[PDB]
Amino acid sequence: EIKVVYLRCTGGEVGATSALAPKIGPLGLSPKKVGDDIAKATGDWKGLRITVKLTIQNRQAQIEVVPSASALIIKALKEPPRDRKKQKNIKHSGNITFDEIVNIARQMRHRSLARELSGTIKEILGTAQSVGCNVDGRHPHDIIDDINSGAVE
RNA sequence: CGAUGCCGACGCUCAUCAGACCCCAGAAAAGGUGUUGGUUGAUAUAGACAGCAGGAUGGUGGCCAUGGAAGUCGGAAUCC
Repeated sequence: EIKVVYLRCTGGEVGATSALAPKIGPLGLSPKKVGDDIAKATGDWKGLRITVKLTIQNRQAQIEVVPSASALIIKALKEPPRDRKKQKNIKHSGNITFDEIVNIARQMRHRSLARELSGTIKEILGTAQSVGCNVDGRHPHDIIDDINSGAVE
């Protein structure tokens, strides 16, 4: 029996207080083993929370990582990760490559719930300032850059 | 209690605590869709104000965060 469930995991870091026993417990498979398998299957994220889908059968489950738009933005932003102490004001400072935004727009077009590419670049660059970074200037600069100088295929 | 017993003029006020003339014998801040005026800004045939009903969604379960907070506890943010 196919059962699709959503789990917002903390990434490669193993969380102490889990939220796996009420959802997976009555199905049968061990939630500690589920958390260990998700922490092994993430691997390269190591910092962020990802809404991973799990397709559970009668025998065992399968893990499918679904990256969000903000998840891809903070994945593209490469900072050194810190410890469990988590020092305050860890808000992101840097510069996002525009080709990375093009790649995220192509992946969101492959997921295919949007307008065509001109809309996807605008909405992902609008989520970029909600993440809190800028491509050599903020969103009103890229609004001016979109006018008569677009780079849409 | 002498004198409006003016064919007086115009408005305001209803008080289930009305009000009625310097000192002086009583009243405040805060309120009222009670009613009478004034100041300013709106929208209305590109169809307003009430009135009876339908949607109120995607990027996203946004990033710091907390045992947990997925728009509906805080603070930065607050765009397509």
